[PDB]
Amino acid sequence: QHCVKLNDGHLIPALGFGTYKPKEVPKSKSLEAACLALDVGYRHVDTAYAYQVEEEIGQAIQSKIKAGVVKREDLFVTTKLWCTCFRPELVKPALEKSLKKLQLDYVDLYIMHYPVPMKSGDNDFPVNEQGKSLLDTVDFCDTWERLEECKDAGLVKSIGVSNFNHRQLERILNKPGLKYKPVCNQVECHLYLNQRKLLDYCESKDIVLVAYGALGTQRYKEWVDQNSPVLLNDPVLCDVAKKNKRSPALIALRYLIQRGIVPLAQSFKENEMRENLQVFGFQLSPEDMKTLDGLNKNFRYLPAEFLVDHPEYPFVEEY
Ligand SMILES: NC(=O)c1ccc[n+]([C@@H]2O[C@H](COP(=O)([O-])OP(=O)(O)OC[C@H]3O[C@@H](n4cnc5c(N)ncnc54)[C@H](O)[C@@H]3O)[C@@H](O)[C@H]2O)c1
Repeated sequence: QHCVKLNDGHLIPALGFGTYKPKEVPKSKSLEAACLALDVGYRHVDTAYAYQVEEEIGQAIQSKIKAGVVKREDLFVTTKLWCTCFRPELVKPALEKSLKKLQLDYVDLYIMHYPVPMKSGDNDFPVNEQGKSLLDTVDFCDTWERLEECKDAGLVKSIGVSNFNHRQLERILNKPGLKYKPVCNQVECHLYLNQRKLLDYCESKDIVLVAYGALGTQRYKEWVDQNSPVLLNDPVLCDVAKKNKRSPALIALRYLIQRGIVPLAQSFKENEMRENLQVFGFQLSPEDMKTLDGLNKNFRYLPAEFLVDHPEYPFVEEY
């Protein structure tokens, strides 16, 4: 398996399958796609409490284990603690809920989805009558301490974070009494937001950057501005793709791979799922990597504007 070593010694497959379910996409479609992904050969599956599909991911995994397609030990399952569950007393029960949905005894990786907490409750996106998000005040170091307890309980193999900036990572890392460092920071990262400064920081601290939106996202309009540029139609990308005899998607993934990043790739289409697994079969030259570095625009498809009115909103800082 093409894997990257985490700072706790665990191995993460270097390409993961994404499972965000758009608002209009039925759960049955998420289930089918996850089943197919396992047949196609994906081993790393990335999901989240807030995606509403852990049950479907759990069904896909157990049905494919029962059929002999895969064994649990062959899979790397990530899920994410949602903002409404950051209060320390809610963390382990939220993980236990997710494990039940997933039909798993443990997950391979459990991460804080953002550094910003939200009002606790069943609603994942609590708002007032004006539609303003109801946020909360909870030190992410206090949430982190409970993730450490989850790991010590054997409910999760590795723990990490998502959508943290370098100051926020520093706060965890420099906290007196810290037990375990985050193994990863999962962030938006792609040719238009190449994260070079955050990447260099993470490398210096032995933290792996896991890239979502690696292909420019599925462009689900609940979260992604419809006027955003279409990464896979970029002219420089398409020229590099033609020169290398690979698809634009494969170039965009390989770019990240060669920088030590673990990209996620989502598709519902079988041949796209199949093609993305080809990313370990070719290499990009230093000249083409230089060309691809030139595409950075500091452009975020997923700015999480619903979290903006909070001092831990992560994306104001330079990196
Ligand atoms: N941690 C976070 O805050 C966070 C937030 C959002 C999503 N995610 C995760 O990131 C995953 C990836 O993000 P995403 O789902 O938005 O999409 P993505 O960037 O992987 O984009 C998927 C799009 O790429 C296209 N595509 C895929 N393979 C292709 C191929 N070989 N050729 C041509 N086109 C191809 C498809 O059209 C698809 O709609 C999610 O599914 C989810 O698991 C994480």
